[PDB]
Order: sequence, then C-alpha cells, then structure tokens
Amino acid sequence: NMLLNYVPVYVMLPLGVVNVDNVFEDPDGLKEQLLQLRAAGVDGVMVDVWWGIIELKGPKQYDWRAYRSLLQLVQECGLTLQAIMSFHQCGGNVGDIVNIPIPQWVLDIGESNHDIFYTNRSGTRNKEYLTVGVDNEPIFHGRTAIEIYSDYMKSFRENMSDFLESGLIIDIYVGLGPAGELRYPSYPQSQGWEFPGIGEFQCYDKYLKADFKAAVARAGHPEWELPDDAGKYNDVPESTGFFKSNGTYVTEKGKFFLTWYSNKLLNHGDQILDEANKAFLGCKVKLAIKVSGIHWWYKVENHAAELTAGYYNLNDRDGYRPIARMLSRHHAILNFTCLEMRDSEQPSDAKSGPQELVQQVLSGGWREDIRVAGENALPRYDATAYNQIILNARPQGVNNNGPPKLSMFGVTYLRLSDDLLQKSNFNIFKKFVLKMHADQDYCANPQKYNHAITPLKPSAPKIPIEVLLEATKPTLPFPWLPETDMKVDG
Ligand SMILES: OC[C@H]1O[C@H](O[C@H]2[C@H](O)[C@@H](O)[C@@H](O)O[C@@H]2CO)[C@H](O)[C@@H](O)[C@@H]1O
Ligand SMILES: OC[C@H]1O[C@H](O[C@H]2[C@H](O)[C@@H](O)[C@H](O)O[C@@H]2CO)[C@H](O)[C@@H](O)[C@@H]1O
Repeated sequence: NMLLNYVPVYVMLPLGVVNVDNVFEDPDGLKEQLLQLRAAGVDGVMVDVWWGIIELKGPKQYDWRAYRSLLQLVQECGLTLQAIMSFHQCGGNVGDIVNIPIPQWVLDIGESNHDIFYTNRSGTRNKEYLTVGVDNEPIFHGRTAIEIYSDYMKSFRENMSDFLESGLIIDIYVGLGPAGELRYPSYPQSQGWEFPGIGEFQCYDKYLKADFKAAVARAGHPEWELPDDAGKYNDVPESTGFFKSNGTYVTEKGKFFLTWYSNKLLNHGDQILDEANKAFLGCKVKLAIKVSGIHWWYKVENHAAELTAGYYNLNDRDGYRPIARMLSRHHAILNFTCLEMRDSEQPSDAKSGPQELVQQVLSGGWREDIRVAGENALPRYDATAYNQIILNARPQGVNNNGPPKLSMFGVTYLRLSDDLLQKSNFNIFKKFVLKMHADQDYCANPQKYNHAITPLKPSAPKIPIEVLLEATKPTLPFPWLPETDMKVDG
C-alpha cells in the first residue's frame, strides 16, 4: 500500500511566537494560520522552547505557562509537535528576526568569567551558546552546564506531562549549540562572516585551550599550539597556511588538532543526549539532534568550512557517520539540512556541493541504521526547491510493492510565515505536502505508515571513541535518482 511511502511534513512556527517576556502574544492570529496548515494536510509543527525565556528569573526559576497555552492551542488544532530544547540565543544567525538571549543570570556569570563563551583566536567572545569547555564545570551557582540542560528537560517533562501523555509531542529536539545545531559557531554573521568565508576555529576559551595543551603533552608534543595560520572568517582556503595544499591540516600536528576539535563535539552531544534520555524515559517520543549543512568548500580537498565548524570531513575521512553511530546508542534521529539546495544554485567560486553532502550524510545515517530527518536551510516557495526536497525524502522513488528501500523519517519546513500562506505560494505548498505523502490524504494515525512511537527506552551502553571513529571509513553513497518520480511540477 502507498501509505508505506508516506513521509510526514512538519512546519516550523514563527520565531518569537512566545516573546522574551514569556507571553503568548497572538493566539488568535496563530490559530487561523494553524487551521490553514491543518487543512493543507500538514502533520505537525516545530517550535523552539527557549531556555532564555523560561529560566530567565534565575536558577530553576521556570515559568512554563505561556508554552502550556501554546501547546494547548496546537493540540486544539489537530497538529502534533516537535519541541526543541533551545539552549541557544536567537538573533545572530540568518533569518533571526527576534532577539532571545540565553538567561540573563548566565550572562551575568559570563561578565566575571568570559571563558564560558566560545572564543576565536582574536579573543572575541560569542554569547549565543555556552562553550563545550564548561559542560562539566560546576561554575553556574553550583551546577555544570550539562546539569542546567538536564534540569531544564526534566522540568519540561514533568510540567508538560499531560501533553506528553496525550501524544501531542512527538519529537524532542535537543539543541546542542548555535542555532540548536551540534557545531561550533565558526561562521558568525555577528562578527562579519560572509558566505562563503571558511570561518574560524572556536577553541580559544581557557577551558578548551587548557584541555588541548594537556592532550598534546600526553601525545608527546607539549610544544604544539592551537592553529595560528588558519586565517580569518572571510578568507579562502588557498590563502591560509593551514588549509592550502600540503598545508598544516595534513601534518601530524594538524590531524591531531582536528581530531581533538571534532571529538569534543561528539562527546558533547553524547553526554547531553544521555541526560535527555533519562529526562524523557518512558515517554512516547523520539530524541533528535540537528547537524548543520556546510556545503561551501565541500568540493575542494580541504573542506575548510566543515572543519572549522567541527565536522572533520575530508575525501578520505567521513566526519558525519561517526555522529550517526553515536546517535544509534540513543536511538535518536539525525536531522540534516540543505534538503532543498542544488549545486547549480551556488556561486561557482564557493566550491559548493550541497547535493553530494546530503547524499553522504543521509547514506551514512541509513548505513548506521538510524532514522534520518531534515529541513530546508533557506526559505523557498518554488517547485524546484520542493522537488529537490521530495527527491532527498525518497532518493530511489516510491515503491508500489511496499515501503521504499530508502526514505527519510520526516521533513520540517522552514518556516511558517505570511509569505507561505499567500494564495500562490500556499497552493504550491499543498502540492508539496501531497507528494511527500505519496499522493495519499493526510493520515492522522502514524501507525498506518509505520511511524508508531513506543515508550522511550534507556540508552544503549556507551560506545568508546575508538569505535565511533571506525565510522570515519569512507563508504560509497546509496544510488540517487536524477529527479523525483513524485514531482510537484512548477
Ligand atoms: O526555529 C528553529 C531554528 O531556526 C533557525 O536556525 C535554522 C537555520 O535558519 C537554518 O538555515 C538551518 O541551519 O537550520 C537551523 C536550525 O533549524 C534559528 O536561527 C534557530 O535559532 C532556531 O532554533
Ligand atoms: O548563514 C548560513 C547560510 O549561509 C548561506 O546562505 C546565504 C546564501 O548563500 C546567500 O545567497 C544569501 O544571500 O545569504 C544567505 C545567508 O548567509 C548558505 O547558502 C546556507 O547554506 C547557510 O545555511
């Protein structure tokens, strides 16, 4: 039955639906919009549950009232919800039309200790997320950064217990860094970065620097220092000593640093996921994380931008599959982006390979037998964008003899806006939803299309770093169709 080819579609709610004062501003307005999504066949919506709004007053001073009102409305409108534990700031990234900082009380500690923030070689502190360096430093009024995240999720679980039991919440996305993605803030627009700048390493806070120096000393090279020839945010790889041909990134020193740098992200995600699993144990929800799609410079040997962001991915080293393997122990979903981009749409001088990047990441996930979901990176309303998303959703097309051999677990569309609801744009969107659903009507019971959600089980045993890194072995991607068999048209 075709229903087995059904891929659910979710829509991101506007940023700031609940303002910085913790007030659900326009319920009536959101309601009319939600009802239109409901009529369009959309399966659910995604929303940021901002840490900076909820635990604003002080440590463990949570106020979940406004969000309870929002969830209640979503439920009344017949939509499911993907909730993001957003431990990051809204404001300094592309599309951030509202400013939502992390809790003021955390910012206050940052005043006396600037090293709780990601820091570049120049010493500029980025305040959008707490450096992985303090994950286990008990410097936040007695708590470590991870305990803060953990306490936040448990409070969410207990205070939204009725919504979790009623099956409103389907996925719990746990923000792991800037924009909620597991990465370093290597391309900060707030610091002048401009596409396709290679970005900068963000490991100069005293905690990360100390960890690195101890590490290299244990490796027999106490003299090794953090990168000093990697250039600046807007440089090109060839103009740097680190990324140029036969450059530093290929030396023993460089490989050690890059391994160290990327390993910090894997452990960061693994430790916080452990806490998310404990917090939601038994709940009928799946855990998920977001991996950024850094497609610029993907087509040159150095993969400069990926490296500075923390994805140690080269042509002979898979920097994403180990993330997928890590997620397997947590039975989590790998959410990737750039599902809408085509290589031809990128300036030639950016050496962009979004299509090949998507193929690599999705294949790695299916290879590790984990569920893969995704979203478009930029706002798109045209058929070509939708047709590319549909292609990636079912790379080898639909199967009439049963389920597709390859299919994404779901796709979340960025983002709900008046533009999307415009007669012509919305009309195209409705076709997009229909094709994602494999020409079937909206299906309220996920069980029908093999998406039944069982109680969250405890995470499997810890996987040692050496086993995770075995996943760096390059593999050939799964075959992709040149175009989808379920086109929207134009
Ligand atoms: O509301 C979700 C999320 O949206 C924005 O981040 C997106 C980004 O715009 C996309 O280009 C891609 O990178 O995925 C990101 C994560 O979904 C906001 O910047 C972010 O704060 C917010 O959580
Ligand atoms: O900021 C991260 C995103 O940067 C690029 O997006 C550019 C886009 O390429 C350009 O045409 C437009 O004018 O500005 C945006 C914002 O930087 C990448 O193309 C995206 O994949 C990144 O997510």
